[PDB]
Amino acid sequence: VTAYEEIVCQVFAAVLDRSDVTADADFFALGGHSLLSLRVVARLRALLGVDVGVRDLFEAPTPAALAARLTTRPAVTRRGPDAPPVLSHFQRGLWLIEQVYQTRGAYNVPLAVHVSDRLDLDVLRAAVRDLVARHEVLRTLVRSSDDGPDPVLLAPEDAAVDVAEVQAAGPVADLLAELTAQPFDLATQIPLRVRMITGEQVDGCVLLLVCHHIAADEWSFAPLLRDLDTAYRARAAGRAPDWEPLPAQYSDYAATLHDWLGEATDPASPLRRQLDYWQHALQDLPDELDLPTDRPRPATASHRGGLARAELPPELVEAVRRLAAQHGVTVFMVVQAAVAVLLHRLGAGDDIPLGSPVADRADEAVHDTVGFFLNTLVLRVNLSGNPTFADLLDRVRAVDLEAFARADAPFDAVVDTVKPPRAVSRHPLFQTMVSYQRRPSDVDRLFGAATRLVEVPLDTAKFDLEFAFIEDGHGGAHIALNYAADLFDHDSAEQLVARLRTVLEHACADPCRPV
Ligand SMILES: *P(=O)(O)OCC(C)(C)[C@@H](O)C(=O)NCCC(=O)NCCS
Repeated sequence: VTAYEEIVCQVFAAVLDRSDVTADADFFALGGHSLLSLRVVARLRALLGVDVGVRDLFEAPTPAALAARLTTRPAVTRRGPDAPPVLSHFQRGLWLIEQVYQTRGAYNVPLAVHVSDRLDLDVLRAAVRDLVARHEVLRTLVRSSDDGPDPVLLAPEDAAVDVAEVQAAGPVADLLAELTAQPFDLATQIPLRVRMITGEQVDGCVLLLVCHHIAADEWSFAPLLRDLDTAYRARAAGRAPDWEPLPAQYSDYAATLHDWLGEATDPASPLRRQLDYWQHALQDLPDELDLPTDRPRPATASHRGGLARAELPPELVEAVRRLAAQHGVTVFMVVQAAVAVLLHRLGAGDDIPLGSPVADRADEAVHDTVGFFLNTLVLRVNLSGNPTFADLLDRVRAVDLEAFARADAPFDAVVDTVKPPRAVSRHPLFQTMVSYQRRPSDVDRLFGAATRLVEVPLDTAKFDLEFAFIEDGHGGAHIALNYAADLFDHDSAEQLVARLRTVLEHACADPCRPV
């Protein structure tokens, strides 16, 4: 759970009166001392509701280390040569949504970088090979058996990488979306595909990485670009990249997680314990919410979608951060509360279940590596009683901290335990997702050129609605709404995401007004 790390950063920043607090900055090196350590502990106890002590801060003086400590489950260890691949339960759920609900390429994740230079295709191909050699998860196939899916780790010399140039014919943003949507056959193809887009209207090139989600979450963007940059620069100079072996492969992480999780039939295992919480917490859940769609739910889901964006003025982004600090919540919690208000005002009622991904990256061996570490949680917020926005923030905090203490039970096991009525055109337990994302910083000079990330207007959709508050890595932010085209017209989606901005604006202006 990254939320613990954000709060520790937030408390460090307020106590130290510093705005340059990063997850690996040492409290005392930043100007902390015993007197201020009392304030850090008191604030953390007040915001997290757990027993925090000076001993924790002394022994774990960085936000990443302290967040891992307050949570902690065994550390991830390398299993060594010829340890067999292990498919994680999170990977299992992704393979399974796609097999069962036939999501086409909706779970492909794009990473697009405009480059001022056209890159060398043969050098790029060599660098992708190095990248795949480094990260086993990028060359692990998934094959169907009659027990479930089996991983198949390809040796680096047997991994056939797919790197190609594509001439742009029309608007590049549409082409990026179409390339992103092409489905993978994970039984025969590695889950990474690379395209360099060139054309008359393109100055330089657009480098597009398409991963299947089974191999990467959005926190993988930073190591992916970092390692690809290193391999490209080395191969352009005629040599193999000079890197240090990974502290762990994804299979090392998966093996540790599964051994800690235990079995569902063991009443003392963390899995059964967290499953029992979720069975209680999701009792009498709505099958779906009463959303203002342009069309009723079809019998068959097409997974077509669009993407509507709402730009946020810098002033509003700071007001949202200020509101979060002032009420002792994360930016995600504010956005979550705002989405709940929006849906509530549109007639969805007082019981609002919102899905949200949660990253399992606290362990230092995987904190900054490539892979899919997201579990999905149902955050059930209640809006009965005419609460103010400040009231709702307290409610959302409590709901989220309870859920975060129980974030290892795989979502597919939660759905199985809760046993909702199933329908191929409705995602179970929730149909609106909310997340916070933050794009990599210092990715403006990759490959020896001038570079910048470009967002991709997805042609697909996973749910009815997916809201994302996305920070761009250099101060800016926008809200992205990935909506199901079966339910919403694009102009309705533009209105919805503008309304979410209005809720946020009203909330910062006066949090004491009633929802
Ligand atoms: P933190 O580790 O920054 O704490 C500093 C301290 C309070 C431990 C230290 O500055 C301090 O005052 N230690 C006590 C010194 C002492 O007991 N001498 C008194 C002679 S009776």
